[PDB]
Amino acid sequence: DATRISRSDFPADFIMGTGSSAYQIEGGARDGGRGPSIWDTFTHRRPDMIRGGTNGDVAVDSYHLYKEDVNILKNLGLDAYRFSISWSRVLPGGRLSGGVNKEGINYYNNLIDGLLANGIKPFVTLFHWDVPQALEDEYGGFLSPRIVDDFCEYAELCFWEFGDRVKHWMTLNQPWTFSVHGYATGLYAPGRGRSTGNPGTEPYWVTHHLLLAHAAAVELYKNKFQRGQEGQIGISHATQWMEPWDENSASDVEAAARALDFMLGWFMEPITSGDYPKSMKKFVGSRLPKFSPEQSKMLKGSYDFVGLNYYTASYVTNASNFSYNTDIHVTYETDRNGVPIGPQSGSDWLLIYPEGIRKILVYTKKTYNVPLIYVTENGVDDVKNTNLTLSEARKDSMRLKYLQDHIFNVRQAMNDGVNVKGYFAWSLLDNFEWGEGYGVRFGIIHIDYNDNFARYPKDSAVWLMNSFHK
Amino acid sequence: DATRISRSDFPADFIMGTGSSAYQIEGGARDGGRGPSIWDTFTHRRPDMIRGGTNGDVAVDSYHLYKEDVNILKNLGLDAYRFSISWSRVLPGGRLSGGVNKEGINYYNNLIDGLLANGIKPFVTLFHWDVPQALEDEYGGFLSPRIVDDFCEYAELCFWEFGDRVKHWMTLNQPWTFSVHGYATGLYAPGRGRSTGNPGTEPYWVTHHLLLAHAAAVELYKNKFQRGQEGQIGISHATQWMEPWDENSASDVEAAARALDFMLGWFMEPITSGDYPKSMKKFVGSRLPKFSPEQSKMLKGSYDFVGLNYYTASYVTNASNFSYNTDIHVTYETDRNGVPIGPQSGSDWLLIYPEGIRKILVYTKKTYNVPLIYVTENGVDDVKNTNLTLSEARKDSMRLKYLQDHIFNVRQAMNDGVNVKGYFAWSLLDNFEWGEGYGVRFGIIHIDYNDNFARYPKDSAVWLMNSFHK
Amino acid sequence: DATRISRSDFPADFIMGTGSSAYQIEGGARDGGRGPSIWDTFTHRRPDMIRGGTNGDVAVDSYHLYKEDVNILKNLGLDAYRFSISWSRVLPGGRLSGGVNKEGINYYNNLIDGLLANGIKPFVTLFHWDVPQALEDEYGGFLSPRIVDDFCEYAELCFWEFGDRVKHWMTLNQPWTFSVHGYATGLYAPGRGRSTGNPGTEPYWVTHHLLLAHAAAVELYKNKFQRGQEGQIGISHATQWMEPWDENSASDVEAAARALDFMLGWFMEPITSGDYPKSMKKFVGSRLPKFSPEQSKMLKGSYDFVGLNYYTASYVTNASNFSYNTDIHVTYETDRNGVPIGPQSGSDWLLIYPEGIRKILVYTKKTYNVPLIYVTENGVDDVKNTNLTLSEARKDSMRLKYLQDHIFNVRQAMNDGVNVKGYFAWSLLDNFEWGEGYGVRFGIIHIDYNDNFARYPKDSAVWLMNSFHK
Ligand SMILES: C=C[C@H]1[C@H](O[C@@H]2O[C@H](CO)[C@@H](O)[C@H](O)[C@H]2O)OC=C(C(=O)OC)[C@H]1CC=O
Ligand SMILES: C=C[C@H]1[C@H](O[C@@H]2O[C@H](CO)[C@@H](O)[C@H](O)[C@H]2O)OC=C(C(=O)OC)[C@H]1CC=O
Ligand SMILES: C=C[C@H]1[C@H](O[C@@H]2O[C@H](CO)[C@@H](O)[C@H](O)[C@H]2O)OC=C(C(=O)OC)[C@H]1CC=O
Ligand SMILES: [Cl-]
Ligand SMILES: [Cl-]
Ligand SMILES: [Cl-]
Repeated sequence: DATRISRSDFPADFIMGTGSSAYQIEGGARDGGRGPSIWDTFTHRRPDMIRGGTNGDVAVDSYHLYKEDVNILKNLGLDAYRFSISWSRVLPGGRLSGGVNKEGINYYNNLIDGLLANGIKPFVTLFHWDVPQALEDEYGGFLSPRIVDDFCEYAELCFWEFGDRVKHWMTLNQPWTFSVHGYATGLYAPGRGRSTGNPGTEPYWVTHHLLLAHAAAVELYKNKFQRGQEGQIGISHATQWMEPWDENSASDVEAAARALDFMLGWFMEPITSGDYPKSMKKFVGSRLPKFSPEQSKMLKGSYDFVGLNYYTASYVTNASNFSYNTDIHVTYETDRNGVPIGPQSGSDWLLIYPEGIRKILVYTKKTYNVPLIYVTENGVDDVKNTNLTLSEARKDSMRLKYLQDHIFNVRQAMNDGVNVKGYFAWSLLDNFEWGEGYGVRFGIIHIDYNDNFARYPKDSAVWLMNSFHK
Repeated sequence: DATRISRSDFPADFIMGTGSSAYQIEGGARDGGRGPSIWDTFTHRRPDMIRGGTNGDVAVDSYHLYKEDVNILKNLGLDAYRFSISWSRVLPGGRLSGGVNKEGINYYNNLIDGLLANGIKPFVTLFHWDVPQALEDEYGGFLSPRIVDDFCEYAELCFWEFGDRVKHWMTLNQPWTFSVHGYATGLYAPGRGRSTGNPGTEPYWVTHHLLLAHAAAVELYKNKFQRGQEGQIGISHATQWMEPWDENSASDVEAAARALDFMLGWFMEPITSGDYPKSMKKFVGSRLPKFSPEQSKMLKGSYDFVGLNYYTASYVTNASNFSYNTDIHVTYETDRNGVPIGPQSGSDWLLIYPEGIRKILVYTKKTYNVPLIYVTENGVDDVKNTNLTLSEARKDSMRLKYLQDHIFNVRQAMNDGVNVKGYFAWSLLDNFEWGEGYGVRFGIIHIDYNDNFARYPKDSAVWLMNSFHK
Repeated sequence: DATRISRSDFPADFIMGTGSSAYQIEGGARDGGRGPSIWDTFTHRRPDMIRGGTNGDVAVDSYHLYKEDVNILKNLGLDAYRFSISWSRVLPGGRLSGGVNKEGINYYNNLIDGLLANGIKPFVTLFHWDVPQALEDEYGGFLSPRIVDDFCEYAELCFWEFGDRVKHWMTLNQPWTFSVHGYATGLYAPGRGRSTGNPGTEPYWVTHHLLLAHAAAVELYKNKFQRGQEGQIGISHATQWMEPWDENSASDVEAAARALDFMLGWFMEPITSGDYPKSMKKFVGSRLPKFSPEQSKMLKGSYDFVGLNYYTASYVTNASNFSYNTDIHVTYETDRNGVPIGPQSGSDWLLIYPEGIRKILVYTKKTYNVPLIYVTENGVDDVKNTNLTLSEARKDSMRLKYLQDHIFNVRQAMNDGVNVKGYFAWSLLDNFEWGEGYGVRFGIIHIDYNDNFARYPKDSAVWLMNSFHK
């Protein structure tokens, strides 16, 4: 049973942790010499696109309050903390000739030594959507294949400055979301595809360039750093469990496999076999870029581990100019007869379905044969409500149950044979939630926006410490 | 023509300034030894009563940023600035035995010296609704008449500490509003009037205690300080022009004059002749307290100048257990025959009626025969809109026009023989707006809540500087 | 005689001074939150275009050493100092929504109070080529007419922050050089015209937009600031004396008038009469933009004074796809029979011809009828020589004679009837000289690049103090 799950149900080397990303927590957007990212410009030029018209200029101020975040982490007692570096903080002009920012480097070094002083292992992500405005403006950012070399320079700086203490790297986090909402729906930065954007072509190019940036950085680590620093490198993917609306309709079963193909296979097959998935070549056809054979050779097996981010699940059925959305030829169902696949969380797109994580995990292992997996993101948001006082606000039973059920399911997946090495809840703190602004709370630590972002643990944090301390 | 109005249309001694109140701008609610006010407890225990569930903990942080505000005021170039002292900042327990807070005193001395170093005269208000919670919890704040002595100790403290530099004092600002929304409607702190409250009685006791508090303090200043410090003391009243729905119906001319009595007369009659107005005694009867004759003797003439606050206007006509609102026996109407008395501003209760200020001014001199008047508040809010970028947000055309029109009308009232010595715009900064939270913007200085409350002047400020500098 | 010229040869109100521009002296390119200008990017991306491949990242560090520069200015004893603000220092994203940089504002306030503490009048230039990279990248900077509104926002900030102490403003300095070398020759930033650039069209558009930016800012000052702040506003133009190769050839005489038309008339006629000069309409024809009539009304008489920058002179004769260079249809001669118009300075393009300044001054007064003139730039560079020790290096007799002869000629122009109100030597310090890097020294104060930019006065500085002190 789930409510009894605890650290002793897992192997000794298993790792528990929490996470954040730079733009959602740091603030200090124009402090310590940081240059602007595309999220800075998007939130400031297109405030109508953000709930409340807000931005992450200050966010929850971890730039200044990191000593406090570290204390929280020490009190929480878990093994590891996942965070990302802001590219334009260390390189404000995105490329080397734009200047190297010592002060931004000093910030991450302080954060990292702080965590190590306290027995907390840092897991570091190079990239979480925050493309330096300078590169976006000079050559369209990830639209251009120039992005691959600049990203490499960026990565080499990080390995050089931090790699003596950081032993666990990830190139990208959730590239799917960046591609799709950046270039297909236009809801996220840079906000294209609603020249001006083409949901039919751009997403495929962006993704193509993401994968090459990732493979080049991995080759760079492996050939120039791994032997001296002895770390490991990988990548983190968005996933959603895709379930056949009708378990009988072989048509529905294939729609579900195709949906997986277009979300996770899009990224996973290239680093497994060096190529896009069959179904995408078929349905996308000539709008889908091709890898030179030496590229395929670089991509193939370009990782030491893979992380999966899981939130929700869905029923899939077949569908009946172009765009990524329509190329998939599926339709999404939440109800199987006015019977929802699971209950709503605070967000109407997030339906709670614990077994989804067990299935995605088993599927990933079987389909792609990954030797080593971490769950790098998993969590839920509180029902919105500005009426509660802190004693009420902090009682987050839904999240508490959500975490138990999902962690229990991760344990199942390991019995099923999947080599899962760790699990990170998302997120540490309530923070900036992109298009949703500050209205949506994902943190195990509450934040009081009315009082300098005072931090206070929620019952889930207390529970994680008690059940998983070490 | 209003758009041409400028300093040279006024006598040389005429004073121009802006204003704030402590709880709306300061923040530092628990910093530097401040104790809690009733507004602190209200917003924190009843967040459902505030748009957004927000409070004044940080507000716009003038507590830490007061140097910038002073620099803004120097650039603005007007003669004077009107602010209030937070009672529970200088005396955290409200009464002397609660402790005298040196840091609180030091803050105001720093503020006052900065203003004077820059040639800006301070006009200081002892009280603006922020009753120390300790006095509220010990004896019901302004319900009890103990409040009069405590208020007196508070006042003496301020005169002794600051009276060498501050030469213009006001005991209270907007007491009407405190009484009515505090104890009749129960929308503002302490939030009483559905013991749990009683809109039939408490409002009248509260007003009774407010006036005795004001009179005690004026006797104190006048007997013990005035000769040595040579300052002046006064008080500041809420006003709203009241127009007879039908200029003819001599019964409407009556509903109007009765609406005046119940708003402005309720406070001005006592300091004029020592008693409440007839209309009020008749309709309220025995629920309305009496003044001992020594009290009447103390109240009568208790001021060196009066300040009027004016925002809007209304049509009044006659009406059809007990409650202040029903005791008035009037109904308010916004239009004659589908025509609004004036256009809306960002706020639906605020209709723009420049002529009301001329009228209110003339009425006041005529009915109560005040020899010296200041307009202590007058301003309007922006239309809410989180979609605008700063260069759009700062074009505050409506405010600019509103200021010009009201200032023009004040100038007319002077031609009519009313002796006005100055006018203060409300308010200097966008800030906390009580039940409205941060959603409503009254500042001539824009405030960016996403980025540490960055301040930036609106066109109204630039126009004030250019048209009234000296 | 020239060598005897001194302050007593001039009227009492006459003003003497020195000058610099932001990018040439400040450094601190990425300090205190400054954003990049087009000169940052040009020098860093195209180092081959700068002698030595250097840039102004540190320059002569006046950002950090300004207290020392102020001491020098105090020792030098002249009335005034001319400097420019770095647009992207106060607005790092060029437009308001890119963030207002308090720290950059604080720097100029410190500089300005420093100068005022010492009896030195500040003359301030809004713009000296340093276009914020953000605006160049978003919409092509001065190619787009969007530049006019952003430039206005920028100007309003400056007037608001500094206008209480700065009483003498200039919108642009040397716009000619910016247009021509930015867009016709491509030698300076942004380096176009060698899409990709069109020397035939772009220079004319850039210039057109410069003039509108200037006229809008002047309208802004005059309508919204001048009455409260009581300052004055103007602009500074490049000039070169143009002399008929053959004093007889009426053909040569017209070539000279046409050359003046294309250098100085290009800017001067629009603010005099509201239109470009006749000769340019003729030779440029339909490639020359046109002013709407309300634009002409804005431009006409848009200045309180004009400053002229004079360095050298030339002989002009007639010439025999498109480009600004060829549109002029003149040829430049330095020799009148192997007899050079004047001797070389350290730069082969700079030929010393003192009477040139007297003629340009008289010509400007007669042709355009300007009531009030300042010479805002005038000076010469030392022969390059890295072999001299400081005692030798500082003996700058050529500059000393250059200054005497030119100042003498300014005095002549005033006898000739021109109302000249002041004269500023260029420059205060040796500094970054654009395409020439650090190899070229224009300062009256020597700089030691080998030793933290130690400052040391040259004989010319000593002479100016002695002869013009006050
Ligand atoms: C909405 C954003 C992403 C989400 O991106 C994550 O959202 C979190 C909450 O806003 C963020 O805190 C986090 O940065 C991001 O990984 O990742 C998962 C999604 C999903 O549908 O499940 C598969 C997407 C939501 C779908 O509409
Ligand atoms: C709503 C608050 C007060 C208002 O009180 C002022 O409100 C400002 C805006 O919220 C405040 O910033 C300020 O503290 C206060 O003086 O003063 C005038 C009112 C009126 O009806 O016209 C006479 C009241 C509004 C009536 O419903
Ligand atoms: C070379 C740059 C400009 C020069 O620009 C000035 O050059 C100085 C020396 O490099 C600079 O310090 C200064 O910024 C600038 O005003 O202004 C005058 C020129 C001229 O030919 O005389 C009319 C130009 C030189 C001609 O080739
Ligand atoms: Cl580079
Ligand atoms: Cl006491
Ligand atoms: Cl803007």
